[PDB]
Amino acid sequence: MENGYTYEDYKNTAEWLLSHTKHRPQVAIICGSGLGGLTDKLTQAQIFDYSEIPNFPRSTVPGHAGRLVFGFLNGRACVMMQGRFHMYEGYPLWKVTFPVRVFHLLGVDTLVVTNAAGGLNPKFEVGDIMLIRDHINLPGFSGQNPLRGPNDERFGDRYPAMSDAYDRTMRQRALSTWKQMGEQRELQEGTYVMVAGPSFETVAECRVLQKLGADAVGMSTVPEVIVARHCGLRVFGFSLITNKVIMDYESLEKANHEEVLAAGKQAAQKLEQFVSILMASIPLPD
Amino acid sequence: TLMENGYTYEDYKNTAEWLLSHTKHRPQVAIICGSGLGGLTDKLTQAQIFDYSEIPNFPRSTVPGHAGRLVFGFLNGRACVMMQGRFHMYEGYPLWKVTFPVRVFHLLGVDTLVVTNAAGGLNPKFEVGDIMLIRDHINLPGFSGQNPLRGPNDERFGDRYPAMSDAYDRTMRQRALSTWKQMGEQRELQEGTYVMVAGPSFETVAECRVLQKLGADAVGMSTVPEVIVARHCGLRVFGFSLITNKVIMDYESLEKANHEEVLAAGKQAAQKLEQFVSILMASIPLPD
Amino acid sequence: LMENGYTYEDYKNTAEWLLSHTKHRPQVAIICGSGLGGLTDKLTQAQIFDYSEIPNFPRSTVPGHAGRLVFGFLNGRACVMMQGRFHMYEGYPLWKVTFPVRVFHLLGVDTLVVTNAAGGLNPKFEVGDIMLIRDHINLPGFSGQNPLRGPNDERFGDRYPAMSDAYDRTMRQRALSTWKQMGEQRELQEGTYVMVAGPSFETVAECRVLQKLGADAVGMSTVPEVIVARHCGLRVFGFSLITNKVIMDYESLEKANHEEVLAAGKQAAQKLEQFVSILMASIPLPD
Ligand SMILES: Nc1nc2c(CN3C[C@H](CO)[C@@H](O)C3)c[nH]c2c(=O)[nH]1
Ligand SMILES: Nc1nc2c(CN3C[C@H](CO)[C@@H](O)C3)c[nH]c2c(=O)[nH]1
Ligand SMILES: Nc1nc2c(CN3C[C@H](CO)[C@@H](O)C3)c[nH]c2c(=O)[nH]1
Repeated sequence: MENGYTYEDYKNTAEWLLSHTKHRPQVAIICGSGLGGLTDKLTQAQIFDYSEIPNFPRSTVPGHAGRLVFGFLNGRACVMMQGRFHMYEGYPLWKVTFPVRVFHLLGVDTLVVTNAAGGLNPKFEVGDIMLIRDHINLPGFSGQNPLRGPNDERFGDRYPAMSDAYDRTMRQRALSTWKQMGEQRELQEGTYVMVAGPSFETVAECRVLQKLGADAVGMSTVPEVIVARHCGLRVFGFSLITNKVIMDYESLEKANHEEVLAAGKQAAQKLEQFVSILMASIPLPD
Repeated sequence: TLMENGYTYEDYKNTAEWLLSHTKHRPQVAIICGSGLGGLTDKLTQAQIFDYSEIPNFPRSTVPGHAGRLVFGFLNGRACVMMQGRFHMYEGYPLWKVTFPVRVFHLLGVDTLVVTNAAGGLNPKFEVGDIMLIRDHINLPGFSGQNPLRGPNDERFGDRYPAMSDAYDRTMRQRALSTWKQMGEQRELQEGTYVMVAGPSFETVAECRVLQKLGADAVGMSTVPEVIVARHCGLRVFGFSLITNKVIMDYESLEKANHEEVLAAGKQAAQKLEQFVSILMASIPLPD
Repeated sequence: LMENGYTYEDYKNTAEWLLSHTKHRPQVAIICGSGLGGLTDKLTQAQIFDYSEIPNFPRSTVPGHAGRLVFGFLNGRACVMMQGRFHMYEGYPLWKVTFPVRVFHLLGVDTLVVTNAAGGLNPKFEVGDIMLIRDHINLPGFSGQNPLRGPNDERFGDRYPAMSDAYDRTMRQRALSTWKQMGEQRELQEGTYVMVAGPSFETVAECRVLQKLGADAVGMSTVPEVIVARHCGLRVFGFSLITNKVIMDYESLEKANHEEVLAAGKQAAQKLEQFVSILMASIPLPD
């Protein structure tokens, strides 16, 4: 049917946050599974648990803390979600994407979406960072789009375009800068496909997603990106390739959450250095 | 707990009987007008207008580019009823509301449903302003559960497991093609597969390429549910798309799909749509 | 919050009710597909429960599906058989569709055998073929329709279960090698089952999509049960009866239809019973 939040609910939450912190973020960063350590490098950090914040969705997941952290990252005013919400948990997409519109109302102009993802492109290795050039929204094709229902004109248009969702200039700048990281592995770029989960893919399903032209797969991110673009936010995205999706019947290996968290923790230092360089490539407001 | 149709058989019947007792018109053909195609009701003679708000059990709309009215009349001498303004899944309607009027038309005594829409071109040979005959569809929402027949089957309308391989009437499409060839028009009448996606946001480049790889020639957010319900209750079905824009299929382009361009393409093709709908009426069999 | 309406206690109450109303203690659960209800005929010492008798069990009406649970022995192996499954197209949410699978787990079943009728997408399949399910494509699952959606119950399984090993490798190898004993002209087929919601049959363009995706057979069931089975640690074996060849060209005047599907089931019933008999012998014992 429809979004349960009114415009006033988003506004009340934003105003509450603005009156309880001196921080005025330009960039919002959503931290994915095992990527919560990205909040460690924030200076002058102020923490809000989701339970404190009016209208915020309330449950957990292990690997995802449940807190909003305001601070400076490489001198840039940021707000960071440590713990995102997923459709597989039972949330409708208008709950999943609620914070994105809150960030818009806080005065954020840029959303950085991060996630763990399974590698579908065979040239990707575990520990690679893949810039999200584009996505395939499989749930969206069937009806599961966060904009379903009446459009709120105060956020955006009825029929927003998504062909330019992942900012071209930021990706070019992130690629050219990656020279400064001094890494053996080059920065990957490709298409993220969203599937609902929560179960991992079969071999046949992996091959479907490969045939469709997806380079990495996950269960998040796309709804947030749609809502961000709907309200005019610049969007940058990247995936940590935490595992190679099983694509043959001979293998005895199986995708599993423990391996996903481990890959996150092993890459944590490299992710923090990359997000630092990323802040320098973000245009200022106005 | 059980996901089912909220309308009873009696609700459809009450709406049909209400319409039949408030107009002298007895339509054979129902025509659903797509986005920017509402001007197709202008050529109706002896027109009688009902706003959807007047009609019992009818859904109440909310889209700009879609008026919200049922128009009875004669189109090229043929008794028609026309929907100016359809309902979409992206608006929040369940598919049993979206397709409600199709069963009403069946109960009015309509034997043919003409479905029209605006669509994005996926086939690179299509140009803006082309008319594509719908030979077939790909029902992506249907694969996942979003089918208008979900829930208990009403035997009074049709079977539990209706076939869709013959949904778009073969004879009407052949007649439309042969009649077009006789006109000696330079630009050909196109024919292809329509893929339904829910929307309401437009496709990414990667998504466009998915739909191309799947063998779709045009994409939109409607039509397929109506066609399924029509075929379920035995209606003959004819479909066509106005190609209102070419879907963005590369990352170099600065162009973006947008509603304003879609409406504009509709208005620009008005003359060509009227000539096409004229030939179309001639290709529809009379009742027994 | 979109969640399972059953608590752990509901599953447990249903299992305990069944355990206290039959002396049978099944090791293997078998779900009978459309026109495959005759698989319950070879059960010895049979005890029948109608679904209406059983607490918390879903209730309602499809033709070709009886609506009963049958406990008994099949080739000397303790079985429980569903004659009549539930489908998403009927209006049931997937947590109702898959409810019996968790009940079987709590009865002490360690193996689920899933059977179905399916449309042939692979052109080498003929009507009457048995296709071993090596793998599946869960199209509804991609979009959100997964029976595990909502809070995970740790007492059944993990939050993020793997499905790449869903169809037991050893049982498929044993079923293939044994099929020699059946003495059939047609070899045992093996392939990928794609689930679509239905209830309407595929268009030609849709058939070609499913072929391009690498599916060998198509149906409207089975996959949700398999996911819930694997979530709670059950060994899973699956097969499809190819009841019709899906229409893949516009020249054909033939149309898929339920009557032809039921007829194909009844014609293959004897062969299915002999195959399920050999299948029970290839299932490992408990502990
Ligand atoms: N679908 C999918 N998602 C993921 C993810 C991303 N998320 C990580 C977490 C499971 O560990 C879920 O929220 C999905 C990592 N690897 C994979 C994979 O192989 N497949
Ligand atoms: N999905 C999709 N639909 C359309 C349509 C059809 N409708 C037109 C209207 C948005 O302008 C929606 O109801 C969809 C035209 N062009 C396109 C396109 O490029 N994509
Ligand atoms: N989708 C699909 N399903 C089936 C089935 C399996 N079920 C059989 C029954 C309709 O006859 C539905 O429950 C689906 C047999 N043939 C086909 C087919 O061609 N297509």
